[PDB]
Amino acid sequence: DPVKDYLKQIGKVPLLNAEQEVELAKRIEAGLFAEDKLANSDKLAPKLKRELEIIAEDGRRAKNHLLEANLRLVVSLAKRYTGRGML
DNA sequence: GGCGACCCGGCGCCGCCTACGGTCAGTACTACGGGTAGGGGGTATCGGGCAACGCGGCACTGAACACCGTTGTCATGTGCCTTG
Repeated sequence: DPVKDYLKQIGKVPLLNAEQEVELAKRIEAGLFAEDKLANSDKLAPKLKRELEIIAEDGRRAKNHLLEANLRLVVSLAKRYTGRGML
């Protein structure tokens, strides 16, 4: 029962291709640099800090895009490795 | 619109003790890295075997006194003989 609901929760999400995934990774590194700059104790402009924060949030969104995409692969591997004592 | 069915869920039960019962289940890997409980030797502290040194009864060096016992001792008193 619950696994059916989790597979439903996976539902339909956009699968990832080479161009989409590499663009997402580019946004990820952009956001990582943005939060790096934010974490620096040096004073930064307020609007600049908000720009860095929003790109970091967009990178987080990209992260969840990758994870929600590859839930299907990880459950495939789980099927490969299940039935040996753990749930 | 509340009844009504019906439909389903949902549970809940189905009686009391007694002898023994036979077994087995599939698809990573290396690699490092720390860090240890175990292997060692050497040292400080506590835990055993022979004498220790008390006591006590009495016992003796008997010594030195004490307790009767004794024959020492004797200046001093009766009895006979000689003279007033």
